[PDB]
Amino acid sequence: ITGTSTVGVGRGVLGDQKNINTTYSTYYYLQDNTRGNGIFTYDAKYRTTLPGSLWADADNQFFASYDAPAVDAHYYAGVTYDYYKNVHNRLSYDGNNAAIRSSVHYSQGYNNAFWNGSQMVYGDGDGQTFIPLSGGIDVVAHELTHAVTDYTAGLIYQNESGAINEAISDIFGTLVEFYANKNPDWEIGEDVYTPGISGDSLRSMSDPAKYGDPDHYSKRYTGTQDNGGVHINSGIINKAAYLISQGGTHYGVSVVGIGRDKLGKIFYRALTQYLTPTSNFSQLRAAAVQSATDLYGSTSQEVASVKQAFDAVGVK
Ligand SMILES: CC(C)C[C@H](NC(=O)CNP(=O)(O)[C@H](Cc1ccccc1)NC(=O)OCc1ccccc1)C(=O)O
Ligand SMILES: [Ca+2]
Ligand SMILES: [Ca+2]
Ligand SMILES: [Ca+2]
Ligand SMILES: [Ca+2]
Ligand SMILES: [Zn+2]
Repeated sequence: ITGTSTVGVGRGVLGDQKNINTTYSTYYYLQDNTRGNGIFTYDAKYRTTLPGSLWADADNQFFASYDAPAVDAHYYAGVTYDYYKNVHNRLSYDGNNAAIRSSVHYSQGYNNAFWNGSQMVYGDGDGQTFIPLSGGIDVVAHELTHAVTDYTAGLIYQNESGAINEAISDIFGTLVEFYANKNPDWEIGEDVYTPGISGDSLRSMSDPAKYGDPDHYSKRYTGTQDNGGVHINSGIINKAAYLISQGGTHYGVSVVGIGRDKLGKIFYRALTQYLTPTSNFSQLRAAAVQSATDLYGSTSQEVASVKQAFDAVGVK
């Protein structure tokens, strides 16, 4: 909408107060004009028609329970935009400052979130399996990274290319969580999963097998569920990325860690310059090795650690 940029205040899903960029024109809207062509957050009003209505509020204060998922979808989209711009010199998900659109209160008791090719969508959860999923900065950045992938490699969402697609979203979701530096970890979704259970999460990058996901190519899922295991076999690539950053010895293979910033640079370059819609795991290894060669040199530690990490998870 056309209006003047303002700053509201509210509480997120976890009860934390934050300021949010809004727009005033009769109402205060969840429209952040400070980032690209805008960040826009919508109310889907428990239906599945999208996007719903641009979020409007009478007083620019967002402290109601119903407001909390919108506050966090809006704010964490902004943090994710800031990460890609400041760290990778990428302007929004298309590299040309495309408007970022999110809808919250999607359906009733919906235990998921997604990028639909046009916008981000967040369920509220059923209150037992999940609380509203925009409360997780790693989840929000996971979804926005699917959009980045859509405009770059275009990894098909099936089998190995889909598991790379998923792992890319978990990797950059986690790197955004570290960027914001509030309780960062290598787990996915811990802030919104199972409010009745402390210490768990949807997935672990540091130890995927904690939640039954494979951590070695020899243990990959080969059936048809989950689009051929895209959220299962992502564990193999997530573990490799974790090893590249943090190091460790895994199935007897030692990896020298090179840190999160270099992990992000290597995988961002792989995603944007080498991966294609049908890339498989072996091709991802080749893209990551080439990317680290470009950035650090063929004889570099960084290149050696990428090779070790893929060796450790059985990907040649
Ligand atoms: C218990 C759950 C929460 C755990 C897991 N989900 C996630 O970890 C986060 N959602 P997510 O993985 O982001 C989304 C999943 C989806 C797919 C289809 C329909 C609805 C939801 N995919 C997604 O948005 O794909 C984007 C894409 C679009 C086009 C091409 C390629 C990818 C699960 O769904 O099992
Ligand atoms: Ca209000
Ligand atoms: Ca965390
Ligand atoms: Ca996390
Ligand atoms: Ca929990
Ligand atoms: Zn995903």
